Amino acid sequence: MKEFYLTVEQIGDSIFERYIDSNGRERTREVEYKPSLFAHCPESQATKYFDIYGKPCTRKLFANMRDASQWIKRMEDIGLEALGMDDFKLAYLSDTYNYEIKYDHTKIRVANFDIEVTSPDGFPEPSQAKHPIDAITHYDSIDDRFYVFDLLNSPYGNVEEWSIEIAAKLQEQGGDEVPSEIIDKIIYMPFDNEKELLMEYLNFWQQKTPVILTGWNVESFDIPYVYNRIKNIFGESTAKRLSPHRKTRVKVIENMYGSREIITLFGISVLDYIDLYKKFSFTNQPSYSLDYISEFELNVGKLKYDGPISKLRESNHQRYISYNIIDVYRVLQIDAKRQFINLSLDMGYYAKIQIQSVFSPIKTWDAIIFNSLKEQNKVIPQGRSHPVQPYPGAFVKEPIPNRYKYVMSFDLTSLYPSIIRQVNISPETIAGTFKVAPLHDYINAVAERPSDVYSCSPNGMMYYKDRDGVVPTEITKVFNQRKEHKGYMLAAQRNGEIIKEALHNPNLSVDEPLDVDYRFDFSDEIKEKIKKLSAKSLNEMLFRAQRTEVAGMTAQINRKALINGLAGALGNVWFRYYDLRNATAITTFGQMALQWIERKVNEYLNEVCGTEGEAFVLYGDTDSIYVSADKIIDKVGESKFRDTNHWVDFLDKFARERMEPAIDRGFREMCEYMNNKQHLMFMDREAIAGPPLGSKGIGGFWTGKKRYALNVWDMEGTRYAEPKLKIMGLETQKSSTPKAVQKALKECIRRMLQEGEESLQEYFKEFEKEFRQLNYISIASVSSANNIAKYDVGGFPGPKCPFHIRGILTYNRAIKGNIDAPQVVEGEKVYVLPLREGNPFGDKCIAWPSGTEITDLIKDDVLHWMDYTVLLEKTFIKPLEGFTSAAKLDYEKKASLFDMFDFHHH
Ligand SMILES: Nc1nc2c(ncn2[C@@H]2O[C@H](CO)[C@@H](O)[C@H]2O)c(=O)[nH]1
Repeated sequence: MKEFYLTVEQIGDSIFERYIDSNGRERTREVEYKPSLFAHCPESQATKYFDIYGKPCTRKLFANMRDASQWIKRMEDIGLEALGMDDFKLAYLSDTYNYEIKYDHTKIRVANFDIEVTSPDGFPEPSQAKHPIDAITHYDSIDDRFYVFDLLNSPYGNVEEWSIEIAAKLQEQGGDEVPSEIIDKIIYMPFDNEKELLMEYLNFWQQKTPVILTGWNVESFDIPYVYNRIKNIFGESTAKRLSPHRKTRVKVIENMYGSREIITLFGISVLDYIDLYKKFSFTNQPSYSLDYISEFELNVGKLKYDGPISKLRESNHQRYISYNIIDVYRVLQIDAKRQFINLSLDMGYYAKIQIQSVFSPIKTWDAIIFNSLKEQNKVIPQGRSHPVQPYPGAFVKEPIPNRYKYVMSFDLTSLYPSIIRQVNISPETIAGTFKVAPLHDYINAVAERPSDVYSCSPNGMMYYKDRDGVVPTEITKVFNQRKEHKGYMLAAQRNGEIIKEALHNPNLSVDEPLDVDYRFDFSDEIKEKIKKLSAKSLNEMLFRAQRTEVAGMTAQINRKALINGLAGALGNVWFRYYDLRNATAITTFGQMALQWIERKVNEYLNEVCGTEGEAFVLYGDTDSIYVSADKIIDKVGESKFRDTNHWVDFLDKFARERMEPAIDRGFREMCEYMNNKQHLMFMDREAIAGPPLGSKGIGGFWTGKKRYALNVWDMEGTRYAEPKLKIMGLETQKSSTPKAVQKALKECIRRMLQEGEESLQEYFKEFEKEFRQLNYISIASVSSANNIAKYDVGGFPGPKCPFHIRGILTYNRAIKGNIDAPQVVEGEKVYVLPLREGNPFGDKCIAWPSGTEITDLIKDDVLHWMDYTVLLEKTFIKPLEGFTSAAKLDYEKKASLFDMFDFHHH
């Protein structure tokens, strides 16, 4: 019992919904929905309905949605406000599910799939779909099975069936190491020709139509490709059968380069995992290849193979198919730990939106706010359009490029959401303006107090302190829910430990697992019952506690993305509640908060250390400040510390008992200055960084805004056993930096921070020596092949032609005629190497497709003519020089008067 929806669409005058009924069965209904909208109505009938400003309204109820749209359009032409939920899907969901949705995830068909398409050049265009689909793995969550569709005959090669028994063997028995926990879950179907396979897959899709559809890049490649492929071979009518409502929209997306095609399948919610990860991971990443993220998430990765992916089928079909399966599995494993599908499902059902709408803060919040106001008989405002006007962003301090021995950092809790609550910023809490001074005047508390009666932002805006506001209200709701679910997750952690206690030597009874709520700390009587409990039952309880812990995590990450979504939405001109004044209010208040507390921290540390106008805050970014503790350490005396932990202890205690109290005083004052609704500027200690005691390491350094390294010992009270390097914007991770130089540069930084100049100097000479010995692939830089056609004049480079594009040209010249070498494609990644003067390739560099060897035809000639000197200079030394000059060290020992002497020592 308790129905929930699966997907909803509007097609003309009916709502097409897929849903789970009271019985638990998946059904489909078509509803000729009758929307309601609102007009302002001079209160001649004692009305229940008011807009967010308190103006009375009247309800108009329409025969069909099409009429409703006409009306809006009519109303707007006249100049009148068309109030209410103009997205009827949302209105429908709100009416039909006018309760808190409880959903059973096991009844939701979640498909995870990937395809393979062999093409002579290896990068086949989804819009054109010239090439046969020769492998599909489709995982179904309800069946818990991997359906594998294998093409045996292609124009590009014919192959034997894949072997499940070979797939299961270890690498050294010539196997693929497809895990046992899925080996038995594979249903393998080979096909003699593509038409067979596609027809079977399409029939398969009708029987098991995905509600939620996902995978890696399914939106930009896999879905468009199968759709076009089917359309091409069978016709559009057939391809449309991929939508349960037989409706389809093809959308063309022109990015910063060419274009791309996206297919909307009506009645299906596509949540591409790559986007799901980008949104919910809250971790910046140098690459978003499934291979890299698996590696990051699961400490392993995608299957490995000899040669280009475009040659894998012909050379190793066995691996080809296993690799495809594994790819689908990797996503499942990431989801196993990250839980982004369930998060999307929570959020979707929490807001009452199409599930794919979780990608859109403005859509989600539009819905959340609509439902909230609906329970109060309040009416939402018509959305009017606004110009895209650039307004202030975050404050980033320009740092003095230098080494910084001891650094301590602090950041504000959840800054923009905190500002919204503190100032009381909402479209309807606006109370007026004040004559505004330069921002620096407020930072310095020199400008006059804006208002004695209203809550103010340094941009000139005033807000009511007494009145509520939709934005601040809705946000504080989610804030509390976050605190609440966080609490559950923690209690489920502590309870899990209690159960892990009893598991070390439990009773040999025949009993059952206790029926308890894991979201709450166990009572003493429960703790006692647990001791005298069997291993069978305790293991069931530990599983239960951890399912609850996971639920807590997910629910509170949900609230986190929700909270930050709103903050971002208010800056988005497409948001029903957007207002430039309110967006500037938020960000300008931000900048003041950061520079004000910078001033206070400088004032405090000068007083406390007895120094004149000293710069303690060396850097800040958006919500965090970076404090040089060098003077604090001197004032004590460095030699007074017993070990590294001793000074880290000291800086912690100093942060806790001295700086934070001061910071809080500082922000309380700021709050009074702006006369805000409540004090919510909470800053506390983040990191403590420095060199190990009695080393010659430099601790950290900045080279510029967003470019710095720190040797971190402690993060928010947790002490690391090994110190952790925090590196930012230093090209240690850019795909462009060659793999070996990436490791090398990080080692240079590690030694700088931890060990000092001499260590760095010894490692530099060492790496320089080992350089000419490294695999050529590990030392090539990586670029993107963009606009090759543009700079291709006959066969030679053109005007102002990029270094890497020139390389691609010389490669294609050198492999021309011969049709047996891996070709370079537009919008693909390429390795690049410099060539020495007067080489047979007639240019100073060459480039080939990444993840491939150079073809044998020319490999050794290339390698022989490589310009290591230019290579090491451009990729390694230049970057390093940037670091060393900023830190004021030398990576090569400066000449000495002693150099010429043969000593026994150092
Ligand atoms: N309270 C409220 N109801 C709305 C609004 N927009 C559309 N409606 C619809 O009008 C009806 C109110 O009883 C419901 O069917 C709602 O789905 C709105 O802005 N506020």
